[PDB]
Amino acid sequence: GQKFGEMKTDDHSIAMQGIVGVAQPGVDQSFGSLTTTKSSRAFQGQMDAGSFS
Amino acid sequence: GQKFGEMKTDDHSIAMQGIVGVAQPGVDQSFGSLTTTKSSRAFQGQMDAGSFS
Amino acid sequence: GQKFGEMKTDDHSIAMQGIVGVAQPGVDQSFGSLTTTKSSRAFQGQMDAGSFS
Amino acid sequence: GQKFGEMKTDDHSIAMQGIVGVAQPGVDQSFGSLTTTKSSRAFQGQMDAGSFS
Amino acid sequence: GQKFGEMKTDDHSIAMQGIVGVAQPGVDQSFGSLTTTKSSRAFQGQMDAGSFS
Repeated sequence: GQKFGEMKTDDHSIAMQGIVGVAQPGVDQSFGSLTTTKSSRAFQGQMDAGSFS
Repeated sequence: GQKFGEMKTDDHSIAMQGIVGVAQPGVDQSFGSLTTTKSSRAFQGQMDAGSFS
Repeated sequence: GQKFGEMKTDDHSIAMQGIVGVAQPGVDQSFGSLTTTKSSRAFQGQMDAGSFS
Repeated sequence: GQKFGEMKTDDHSIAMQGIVGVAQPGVDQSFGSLTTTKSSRAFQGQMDAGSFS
Repeated sequence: GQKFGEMKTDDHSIAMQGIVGVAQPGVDQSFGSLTTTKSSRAFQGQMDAGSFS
């Protein structure tokens, strides 16, 4: 499963939490805090190659 | 299952919580808080490759 | 699984936490803190060659 | 697995932590602190030749 | 595995910690501290010939 604490996005910031996959991952994710300001981009988790492109 | 605490979206912000999949995931999700301001975009959960494209 | 503490991105900074792979890794990741300022770019985790290109 | 303490990037600095490989490494990584200022570039971990080029 | 203490890069300095190889090394690395100033370049670890060129 995946757990999210607090994510903050300010001014056109893009943040992604979790896993994007063709298959369903069997792993656990723990997230504390993220702060994004002034149009910043953040990735938390995992990305699959097939999903990526 | 999936649990949502509090998500805040201000000024044309787009936030998605959960899993978008061709199949139904058997995982649990826990979400605390999200704050999005000034048209920011956030993803919480998982995305399937087939669903993605 | 993967654990994230706190990541800070200021002013168009791009930070990626986790593993991007064609396959699902069976490893654990621990992250404390990251601070990125003035459009800086950071990578935390692992990258797969197939995913990379 | 890989463990990250604290990495600081100031003013367009690029820092990479972890291993970029065609294959998934079976090694553990420990990281304390990194400070990069004035557009400096740092590598922590390992790089695979296939991934490199 | 590889362990990193503290590496400092000031003013466009480039520092690399770890091993860049076509194959995955089975050795342990210990790093204390590195300070690079005024655009200095440092290498810590090992480099493979195939990876090098």
